[PDB]
Amino acid sequence: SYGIVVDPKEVVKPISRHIYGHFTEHLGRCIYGGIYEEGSPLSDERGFRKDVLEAVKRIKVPNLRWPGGNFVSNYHWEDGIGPKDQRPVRFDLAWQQEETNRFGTDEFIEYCREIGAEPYISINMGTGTLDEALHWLEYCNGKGNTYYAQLRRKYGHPEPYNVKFWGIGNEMYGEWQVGHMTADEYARAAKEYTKWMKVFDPTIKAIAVGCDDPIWNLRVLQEAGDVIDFISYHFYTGSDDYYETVSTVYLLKERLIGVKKLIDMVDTARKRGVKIALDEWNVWYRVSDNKLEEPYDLKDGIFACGVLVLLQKMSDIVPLANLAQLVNALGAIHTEKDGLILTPVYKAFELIVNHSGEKLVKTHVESETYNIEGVMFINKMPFSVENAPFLDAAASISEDGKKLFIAVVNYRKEDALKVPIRVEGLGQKKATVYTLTGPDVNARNTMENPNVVDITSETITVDTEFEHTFKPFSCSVIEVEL
Amino acid sequence: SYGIVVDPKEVVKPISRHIYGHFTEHLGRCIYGGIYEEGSPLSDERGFRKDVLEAVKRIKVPNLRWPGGNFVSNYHWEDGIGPKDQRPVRFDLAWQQEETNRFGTDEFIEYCREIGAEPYISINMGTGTLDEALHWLEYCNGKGNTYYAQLRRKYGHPEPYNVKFWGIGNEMYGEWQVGHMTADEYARAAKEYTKWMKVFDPTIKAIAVGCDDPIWNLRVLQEAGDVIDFISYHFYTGSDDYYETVSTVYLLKERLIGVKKLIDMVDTARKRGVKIALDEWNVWYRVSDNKLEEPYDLKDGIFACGVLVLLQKMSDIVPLANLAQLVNALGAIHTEKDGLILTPVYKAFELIVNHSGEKLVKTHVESETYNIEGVMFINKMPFSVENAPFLDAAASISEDGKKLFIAVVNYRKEDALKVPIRVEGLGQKKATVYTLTGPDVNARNTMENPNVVDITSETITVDTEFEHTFKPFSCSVIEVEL
Ligand SMILES: OC[C@@H]1O[C@@H](O)[C@H](O)[C@H]1O
Ligand SMILES: OC[C@@H]1O[C@@H](O)[C@H](O)[C@H]1O
Ligand SMILES: OC[C@@H]1O[C@@H](O)[C@H](O)[C@H]1O
Ligand SMILES: OC[C@@H]1O[C@@H](O)[C@H](O)[C@H]1O
Ligand SMILES: OC[C@@H]1O[C@@H](O)[C@H](O)[C@H]1O
Ligand SMILES: OC[C@@H]1O[C@@H](O)[C@H](O)[C@H]1O
Ligand SMILES: OC[C@@H]1O[C@@H](O)[C@H](O)[C@H]1O
Ligand SMILES: OC[C@@H]1O[C@@H](O)[C@H](O)[C@H]1O
Repeated sequence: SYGIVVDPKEVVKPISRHIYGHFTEHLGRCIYGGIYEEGSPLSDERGFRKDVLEAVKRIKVPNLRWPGGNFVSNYHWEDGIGPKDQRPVRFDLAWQQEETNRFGTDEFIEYCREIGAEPYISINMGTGTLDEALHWLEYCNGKGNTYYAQLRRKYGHPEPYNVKFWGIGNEMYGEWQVGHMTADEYARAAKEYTKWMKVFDPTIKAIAVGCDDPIWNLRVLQEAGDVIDFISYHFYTGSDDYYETVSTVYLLKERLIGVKKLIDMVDTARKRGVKIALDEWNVWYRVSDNKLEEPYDLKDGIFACGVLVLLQKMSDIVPLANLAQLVNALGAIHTEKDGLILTPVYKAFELIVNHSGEKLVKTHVESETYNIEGVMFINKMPFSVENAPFLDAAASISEDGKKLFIAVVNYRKEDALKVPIRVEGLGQKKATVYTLTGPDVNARNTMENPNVVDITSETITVDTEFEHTFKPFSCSVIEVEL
Repeated sequence: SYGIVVDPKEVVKPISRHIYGHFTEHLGRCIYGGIYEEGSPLSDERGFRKDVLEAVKRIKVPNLRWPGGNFVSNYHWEDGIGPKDQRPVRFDLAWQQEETNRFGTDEFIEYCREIGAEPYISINMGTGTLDEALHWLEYCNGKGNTYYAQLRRKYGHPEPYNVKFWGIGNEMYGEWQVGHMTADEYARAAKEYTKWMKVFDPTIKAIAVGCDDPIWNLRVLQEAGDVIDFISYHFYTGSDDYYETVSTVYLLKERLIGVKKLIDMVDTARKRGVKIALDEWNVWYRVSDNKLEEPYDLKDGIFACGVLVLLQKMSDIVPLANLAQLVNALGAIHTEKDGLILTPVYKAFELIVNHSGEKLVKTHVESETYNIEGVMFINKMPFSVENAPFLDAAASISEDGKKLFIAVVNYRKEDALKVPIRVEGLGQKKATVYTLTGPDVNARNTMENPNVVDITSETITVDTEFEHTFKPFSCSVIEVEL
């Protein structure tokens, strides 16, 4: 009644490297006090916090979304370029604070370069215009002698940045968004901004705004499905109950199959192969203020593992995802003036990113399942999930075919699972199992005790057939040389 | 690379008996000269063709849809009740025929009772009204002293008919439909007809019109998803190419999944468990006139077995389906004045209906798959399907646990397939394998040659593990005791 069968020789499909994306918004101390802190003993001469920088390089960020989020829908990018001392101080409506703009476009790109991530910039469709968006694209990507390409060179960067991912607005349906639009307004505006941006630079990928309103998604696909590359989806979840939290991996799964089906229902979008960008996701239910310093625990980390395993299996449909967010705001990493904490949600990434392959292989899982009705999110909205598994898994192999990674999540709250595993054509080998867990479902790391929740390993012997015992509330990756 | 693993002890879910339903429209010779022929040497005293009756009873019709189809949208049911000699001749706009109304509601119910089928009545939303629908329902189902209940008694039937299935309109989106409606009009009207019909009889099930326009489906679900029980889907397919035909089983599958996901995205409909009625489906690509006498061949037969196997596996989502149509019009059975022909589409049902269980058991199938771009239907619309299997199967057990049915489709056009089969805990035993196929993919039955395409049987030996070889373009059921 539990079991895993893997066939390393049967490659199902690629795993998009961009499922492991991240997001830094100008929110609270995400930027200021987070990744960037001018004159800290802990910061380099660009103002980047070095301890943060090290934590971020460790999770090999493939792409990084900035600057929003609600923030961007009242952000004028030209306020954040040029000599820092000449940049205007603005009041940010999203999160109600003074924004000095000392972190702007050039610093963001320098940050992305430093960490090896592709920049992914959202534009302002709230108080912003088409002209303003085209100017940002011109500044970032122009090769010629246009005013904004020259301005990039003038401020110190002759080579174009070549930003590939552009978000065509953020959450434009929500009445919390500055300049929020009806479905018909937004669908027409997404087509409009995307087509002219692609006229200036045909190489960009355009992510249009999606949500849970199927009519909204359909208007966007209908109107703009001939020019956009992704429709986005945001997913925030969680409650105090362990199972209500982790079970929502499978709520998310059904949501995404839904949006994939709407894409199939619009001919031009289906034929062009428009995909989904899960460009914000996380647990978020405890804290509701202007800083969002959600104290993630292990339960939340298991949720994050479950999603990464899901995305490995579904990346042909959802090739781009972004955890919200990297530092402090809904933060994977939490900083103080004199240190940082790695939350269990960061650990989910540290585990999967470092112990996963580039191709998904055939993985058949047998599992007991459970039904649940709970609440999620800061408003405690009822949901329900049917036949959520207690055990999930994804087997992948490295590009060179030399390594197999069997990622396994045991969602059971109280019982360890003894799981029979078959791997086709595998000899007897020593292998290492890397496990994320901790003493209880509510364990957290603190400055006090930075390592209560961490990745530990043990060596085991594997064969064509073997059993392993997976701890309750844990994610493990079995790593095997082929 | 091909294989079937069955566990008879793991019941996955019920198989709704209503997936084997049928449909007789007042179109061409489906009624007059089809199921019904007054004064024929081949007819009983009710005017029912006795040779047709025998063939229909052989396929154990669980429900029968009537009178349309396009016909019902200009049909006034009161024209079809009372002494036949006084019923008015009407011009049917849908098929351009004089309709004598000599076959009407009372004859239909009597036909249903003869064959043992639940009546499924579609109402007229084209030229009809709410009152007129309510009067039909009251005539059929009233057990009190209302005028129309008394009227049914007056015409000879004191007991109510208890019609359980009501179709709220037919294809009301189509410009071909008399009185066709926009999505908003139909959505509101479906809610209105359904709610008041259910005030008079709350035990009926109501099927609302769906189609391939996702905005249409969603307006119906949003407006009426609190009262309806199914949204209907119609699927017609085929071309002269063998694989282009049979592969559309998996195009159907994806269509159905998409409609299922629309349901999931409408809170009231999802919570209430609204399902799908596939209330018209068949091959239909060669004939385009007002008689629709489509010459089905074996290829179309294998398509139909293929849909039946799919429906056994998805009947919790699609509990009701009706092949269009039973006799002559797109007909499973073809009649002439002096006899009939059982087409291979009829043989599909003769096989599955007689060799299937009421419960679906754990069935895992391994199979090579293919991709195809083809054309379908009378307009030769292009379609594409990804990873269709060459082999598929479903295993079911009888209600009393005594029998196991393994239905297997081999879609391979050219090669037999020796296939390993595992049945958990199965003794070594004798089984009978019933198989449907014929000389070639374009084989048909005729009056001359009525058994070119027929079901054969041979005894075989089965065990916990055995192999069986399946003919190309064939469907078989392995019927095992215990
Ligand atoms: O990530 C926090 C907020 O969540 C979403 O509502 C917004 O896009 C973002 O600003
Ligand atoms: O801010 C998170 C929000 O909760 C949901 O209603 C919004 O659509 C989603 O973006
Ligand atoms: O209450 C709405 C919650 O915010 C969103 O992220 C969740 O998906 C949505 O259901
Ligand atoms: O079955 C023939 C026709 O096909 C569908 O378009 C109509 O509902 C039916 O009258
Ligand atoms: O008449 C069969 C039809 O082909 C499709 O366009 C219609 O919607 C379907 O009912
Ligand atoms: O081209 C219209 C065809 O008629 C319908 O039955 C098929 O689904 C549709 O694609
Ligand atoms: O498999 C054939 C069917 O089983 C029998 O009961 C039916 O009469 C026969 O036609
Ligand atoms: O002829 C096929 C019939 O179907 C089976 O149920 C009957 O026993 C067999 O006679």
